[PDB]
Amino acid sequence: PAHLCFRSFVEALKVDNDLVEINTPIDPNLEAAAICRRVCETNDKAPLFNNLIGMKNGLFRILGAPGSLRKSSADRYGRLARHLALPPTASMREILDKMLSASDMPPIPPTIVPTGPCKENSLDDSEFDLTELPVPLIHKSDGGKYIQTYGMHIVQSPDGTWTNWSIARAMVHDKNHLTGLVIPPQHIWQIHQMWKKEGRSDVPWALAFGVPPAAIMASSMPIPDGVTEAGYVGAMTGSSLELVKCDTNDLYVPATSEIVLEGTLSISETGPEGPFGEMHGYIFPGDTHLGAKYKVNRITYRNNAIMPMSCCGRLTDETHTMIGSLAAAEIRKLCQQNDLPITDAFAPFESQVTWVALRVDTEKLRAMKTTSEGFRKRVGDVVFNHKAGYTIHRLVLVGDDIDVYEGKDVLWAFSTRCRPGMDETLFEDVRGFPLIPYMGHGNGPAHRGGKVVSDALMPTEYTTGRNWEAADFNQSYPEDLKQKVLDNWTKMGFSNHHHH
Amino acid sequence: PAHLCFRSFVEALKVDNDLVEINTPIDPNLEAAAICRRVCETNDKAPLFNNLIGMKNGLFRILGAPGSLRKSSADRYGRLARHLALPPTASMREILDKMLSASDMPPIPPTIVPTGPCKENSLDDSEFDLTELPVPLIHKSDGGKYIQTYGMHIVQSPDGTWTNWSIARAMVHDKNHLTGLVIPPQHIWQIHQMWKKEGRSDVPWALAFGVPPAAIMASSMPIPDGVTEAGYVGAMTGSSLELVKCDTNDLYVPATSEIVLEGTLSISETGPEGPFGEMHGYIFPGDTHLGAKYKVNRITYRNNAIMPMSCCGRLTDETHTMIGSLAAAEIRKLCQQNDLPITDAFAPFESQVTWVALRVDTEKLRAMKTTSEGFRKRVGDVVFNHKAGYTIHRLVLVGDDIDVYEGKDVLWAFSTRCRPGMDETLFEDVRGFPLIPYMGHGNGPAHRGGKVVSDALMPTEYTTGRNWEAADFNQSYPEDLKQKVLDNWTKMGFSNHHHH
Ligand SMILES: Cc1cc2c3c(c1C)C(C)(C)C[C@@H](O)N3c1c(nc(O)[nH]c1=O)N2C[C@H](O)[C@H](O)[C@H](O)COP(=O)(O)O
Ligand SMILES: Cc1cc2c3c(c1C)C(C)(C)C[C@@H](O)N3c1c(nc(O)[nH]c1=O)N2C[C@H](O)[C@H](O)[C@H](O)COP(=O)(O)O
Ligand SMILES: [K+]
Ligand SMILES: [K+]
Ligand SMILES: [K+]
Ligand SMILES: [K+]
Ligand SMILES: [Mn+2]
Ligand SMILES: [Mn+2]
Repeated sequence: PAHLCFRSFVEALKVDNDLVEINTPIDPNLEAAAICRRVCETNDKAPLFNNLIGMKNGLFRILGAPGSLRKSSADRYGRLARHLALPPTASMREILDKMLSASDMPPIPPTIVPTGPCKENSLDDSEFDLTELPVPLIHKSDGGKYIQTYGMHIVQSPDGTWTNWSIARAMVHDKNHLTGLVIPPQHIWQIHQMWKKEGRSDVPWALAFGVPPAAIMASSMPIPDGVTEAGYVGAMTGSSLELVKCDTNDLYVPATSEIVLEGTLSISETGPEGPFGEMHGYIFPGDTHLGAKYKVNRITYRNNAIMPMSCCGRLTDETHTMIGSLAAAEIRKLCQQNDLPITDAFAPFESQVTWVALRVDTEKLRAMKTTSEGFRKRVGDVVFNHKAGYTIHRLVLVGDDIDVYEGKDVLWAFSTRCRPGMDETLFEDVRGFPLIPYMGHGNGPAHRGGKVVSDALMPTEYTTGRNWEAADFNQSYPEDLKQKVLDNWTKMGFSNHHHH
Repeated sequence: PAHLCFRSFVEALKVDNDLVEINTPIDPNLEAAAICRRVCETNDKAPLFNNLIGMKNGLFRILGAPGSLRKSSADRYGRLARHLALPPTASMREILDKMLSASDMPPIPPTIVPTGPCKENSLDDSEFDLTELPVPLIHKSDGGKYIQTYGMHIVQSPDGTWTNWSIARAMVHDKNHLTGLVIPPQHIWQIHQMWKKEGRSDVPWALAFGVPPAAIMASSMPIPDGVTEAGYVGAMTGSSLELVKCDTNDLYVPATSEIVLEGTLSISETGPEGPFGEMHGYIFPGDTHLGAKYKVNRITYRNNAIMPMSCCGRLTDETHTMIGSLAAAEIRKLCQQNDLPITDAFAPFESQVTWVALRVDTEKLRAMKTTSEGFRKRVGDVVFNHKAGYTIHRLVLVGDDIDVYEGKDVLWAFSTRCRPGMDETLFEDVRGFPLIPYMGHGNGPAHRGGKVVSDALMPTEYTTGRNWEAADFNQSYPEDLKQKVLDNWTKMGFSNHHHH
C-alpha cells in the first residue's frame, strides 16, 4: 500500500492525476528545484524527474513536492492523506488525529526481514562518489548540494533502547561525507550527545530516502523523547513495519527504502554547512557555519531509485504542511495532558508556521475561574518549555467559534480580540528557534526568547460566556432568511462547485 | 460624469456589468442587508433594490456595496476607481495617490447653483415620518434602523470658516429624529464642541445621501483639521462642485444628492444609540449607549431616489476598503511631512484594517544612522498622536522588498522579521479606537492605549543593506532559468488569465 511503500505512493499520485512525469533531461543544478518551487508556490501537481542530467548507475530520479498542497479545496491535503491511507478529501483535523492516534496505543515493534527492494543494488566505498551523483542545487545561493531534504536519519541510543527517525537537512561535503544540522533540542542531537559523553566511537548511522510515507510523516513529528518512531508508526498504521539490516552496521532500514546511506555521524569532526534556503522563506548568502559531519561507507538502492526532494522556502511546502501542522498536533496533545482545555491546534500558514492557534473549550475555561494573565502564563509555560514548542514563537488563544484550521479566521480573531501588550505575555527565558530570521539574524539572542502568548479570548469567555454575534451572513441573519437568500441567489442574478 | 453624480455612478456600475437590479419586492427588514452581506463576503456585483417593501412617495430604492470589491484581481478596486474617474483597473497606489493629490493643491471652492435634482421633491415636518420610510434593519441585533451608513454629514464651524463633510453612522430615533456616533477626535465632534462652547444654539446640519462619489470618498478620509472637504474634492477632480442651499438653513448640499435631510444636531440632547454590527466584524447585543441626537425638519429628494447602504461587518466592505485605505493614505503623507522615509502605506484587510504597513525607503533609512528602538518611537509618536492614526492600533515597518498592498507579503514580513517584544514598542498613552472589541469590550481602558509599532526591518536594513535573498521562485533562481521554466511550463504538463 501507498502509505507503506514510497514506490507505491508515487503510483498513487499518478493515479490521482497529481503527478507530472518529466522524461526529458532536467538539470539537478537549480532547474529541478526551480520547477519544484513553482509547483509549491502554485499548488500544482508533484513533479517526477525521470531523466536527471548526471544520473549514474541508477542513481537517481527525483520526486519534488511530496507533501505539498493541491489546488482544489476539496482535496487540498490529499498528498498528506496519501501518506497515511486516508481518503484524499481528509481534513487537517483527520490527518492530525491520525498522527496522534498512536500516542495512546501500545507500540507495534518492527519486523526484521532478510531482504527487500533497497538491497537491489549496492556501491561500496571504492565505487561511489557523492560529488558525482545528480544531487540538486536547490537554491542559487545554497552553500552545498542538499542531498538530504526528505530522507530519514536513523540513529540509536548507546544502550540500544531508543531508535530515532527524523528529518534534518544535510548537504554533500566530499566524495564520502555530508554535513548537516544537528541542533538542540532535536532527537538526533540528544542521541548524538549520548554518544559524545560515552566518548568511545562515532554514532552508527543510516539515512534512508524514499521511506514508507507513514514513516516520513512520523520522522517530521516531535513525538516524545525516548519513543522509537518505528513502533509509533506501527501502531498508527495497525501494521508492523518491515525493516532490513544495514550491510555495514546493525541498524535497520525500511525494506522498501529507495536509497540508503550507511555510515557514521562523527562525535568529534565538523565541516562547513549552509547556508540553505529555509522554511521561513530566506537564505542569507555566505552565512556558512560548522555543522555535524557524516561519513558514508555504503550506498544501497532500488532499481530505478527515486530521491524525494523538498524545495523549501516561501509558501507552501513540506516545511509548512508537515513541520507546522505536526508540531501543532503534538502541542494540542501536550496541552490536554497538562489539563488545559484545548480542543484543536494548527500553525497558520500565513504566520509562516511560526504561530500556533489553540482553540479553547470555553465551557471548561469558565469552570476554571481564572484570568487571562494566569491562563496565558500557564499555557506558555507548558508549551514553550517543551520540545514540541521549539519551532513556535507565538501562541494565539481563541474561543470555540474560531476554526483554527482557517487562517483568515485566526487572523480575524487575533487582530480584533487580542489587545497588544495588555493581552499578551512575553517569554524571554525559553529556547528560541534560530532559523527564524528575527532570531538568528535579529537584534537579540539567537537561541533564547522572542516568544509570546497572545490571548484572543474575550473577557466574558472567562466568566459568563460569549457576548457577541458576528456581523457576518452566518450570524447576523435568521436561518429562514439566509436560506431564502441562498435559494434565490442565482435567480436574482448573482453568481455561484465544491470539487472544482 | 459618474464621479460627480451618484445617479451616473449607478449607471456606470450597470455598464460595467457590476450591478444586479432586483425589481421584485425585497424587505428592508434584514433581507436587503442579508443580500448585501453575501455580496460583500463573496465580492459579487452590487445590488440595486428597486422594489423595497414600504417605499412611500418615491422614498426610496437602495444600492448596497457601493465601495466593495470585485471578484477579479484585474479590476478588484473598480468600484473605488468609479468614484474617482480612474480606469477600473486602477491599482490601490493609484487610488490613494488620487485621494492625496489635492493635499498640495489650492482648494477649488464650490459653486452655488440655484437648484438641482435634489430639489425635485420635498416633505415638510408635517409630511414625513422617518419610522414610516423603508429604513433597513442591517443586522438582526442592531438597536435601530440605520438610515445612515453611506451619506455625508455636513456641519460648519460657528465662525463659518470650515465646512466639514464626513461619514458617521446614524439610526432612526422617532418620526423626526436620529441618533448617531459623534465621537472624538472626529471632525463632526470637533465642530460640535465649538457650538457647545458657544452655548447659543443647536448645530445647523444636513445629511446628504447619494452624493457625488468623489465627495463620499473624501467624506471617509481624515484630511486635515480645518480643511473644507468640498474644496479638496474640487482640487482633486479639477472641477468646482455644484452645491444648492438647504431650504431651512444656510448650509449647502451637492446639487445631485439623492436624498437630503435638513435640521439640527443638538448641543444638549442625547438618545439611545446602537448597538450596530461594526467594521471589525461584531455586534454586542443590547450594548446601547447614549449618542448624539439629530432633529430632522425637512427632506428633499430626487425622483426615484436611491439610498446607498454599507452593510458593514466581516470582510470586505466600505469600512475596510475606504476607512482603512484612506487612513493609510493620510498616514503615508503625514510620515513624509515629518521627514520619515515612508514610501507607501496600506491597512491589510487581513488585520481587519487595524494595522497599517509602512514601506520604508531603506537607502534613506541607512543615511539616518539610527536604530530600531529610536525609529519605532519616532514613527509611533508621529502617527499615534495624530487623528490620522486614530483607527490604527499596529504599525508594521517593512523594507523596500515588501508590497504593502499585498497582505500575504505583509504577514510574511511581520511573522518572520519582527521579534515579538524586543522589536516592538507599545504605546499606552495615546488615544485608542473603542470600536475594536479588545478596546471597548476588552480588559483595559476603552479610549486609551493598546497600540504598538512592530519593526519588521531587519538589522542590516539600518546599516549596510539587505543581506538575504528570498527562498522563492523569483529570487532564488537566475533570470534565464526562470524564463525557461515558464516557457516550458504547459509543455511539461503543468497548469497556467489576467482578466478572468
Ligand atoms: C519536513 C521537514 C522537517 C525538517 C526539515 C525539513 C523538512 C522537509 C528540511 C527541508 C530538510 C529543512 C530542514 O531545516 N529540516 C530540519 C528539521 N529539523 C531539524 O532539526 N533540522 C532540519 O534541517 N525539520 C523538522 C524535524 O523533522 C522535526 O522537528 C522532527 O520533530 C524532528 O524529529 P525528532 O527529533 O522529534 O525525532
Ligand atoms: C466609510 C465609512 C466610514 C465610517 C463609518 C462607516 C462607513 C461606511 C459606517 C458604515 C457608517 C460605519 C461607521 O462606524 N462609520 C463611522 C465613521 N466614523 C465615525 O466617527 N463614526 C462612524 O459611525 N467612519 C469613518 C469616518 O468617515 C472617517 O474617520 C473620516 O475620516 C471622518 O471624517 P473627518 O472627521 O476626518 O472629516
Ligand atoms: K520524529
Ligand atoms: K483578549
Ligand atoms: K472627511
Ligand atoms: K526587526
Ligand atoms: Mn523522535
Ligand atoms: Mn474633515
